Amino acid sequence: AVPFVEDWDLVQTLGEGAYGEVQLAVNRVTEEAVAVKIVDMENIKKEICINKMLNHENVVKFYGHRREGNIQYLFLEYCSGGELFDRIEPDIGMPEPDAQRFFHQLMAGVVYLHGIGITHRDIKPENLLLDERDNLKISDFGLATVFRYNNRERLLNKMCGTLPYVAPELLKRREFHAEPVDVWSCGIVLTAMLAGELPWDQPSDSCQEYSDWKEKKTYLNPWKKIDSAPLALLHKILVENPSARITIPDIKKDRWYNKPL
Ligand SMILES: Cc1cc2n[nH]c(=O)n2c2ccc(-c3cccc(O)c3)cc12
Repeated sequence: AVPFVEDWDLVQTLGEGAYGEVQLAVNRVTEEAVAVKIVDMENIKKEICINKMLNHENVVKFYGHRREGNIQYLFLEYCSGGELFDRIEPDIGMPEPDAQRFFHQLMAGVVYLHGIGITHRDIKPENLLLDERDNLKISDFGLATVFRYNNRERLLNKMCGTLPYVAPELLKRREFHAEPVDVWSCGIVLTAMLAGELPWDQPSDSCQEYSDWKEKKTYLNPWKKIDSAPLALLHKILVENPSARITIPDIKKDRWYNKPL
């Protein structure tokens, strides 16, 4: 918007994606900050619709949108704590208590989304932002979709996620349940938080690092950097068969999950 840019300074780019970028906008008079996602016409049509459904403390707030020619402008909560990735020291991760707290907040967000029949489909640290009190905020619903209509689930079939975070059934099954896919990527996020590295390029047979995990070689990186209490949870999350994979209600029963640190 031309009138918007007259009163709001587009200060800097917060991030760049495939079909555009997110910018920090600051009102010159009030100094209010908002994030402006600019998309040259990710599924932007469904993104807006899904964003309109969301209302939760661990999801990036959606203020509104408008079209200006062929460009779509989405107005989002500015998360001034930045990205989760920037709390992860490469090859080291972060303190276990910090990882635990973020993971609880991630579960809170995912439980909310799943409760209203929405799957994010691209959970990774780049899409987990932080507010000014370091509260985790799930971000970017460009790949999200509805997997439950009222109380009626449907299987999904789309392989749109970032490969290191994708569940193995996406490489093996034509159709699959939404919830265990998101649970899997949450486990990859937890691994990154605790070890500062991703375990594999992809969870395929042909990927050696995935084979090593399947064969319980937890004396190798990244696993050897992870305490056995949180590793025990990862053992239940990063289960190949999505039908045998831990569900979020059972994650809430895990010893490490509930361990005071
Ligand atoms: C840093 C940041 C703050 C923010 N506040 N509100 C928002 O939508 N964002 C963001 C939205 C997106 C991204 C982004 C984008 C691409 C890659 C990547 O790694 C990060 C960062 C932010």
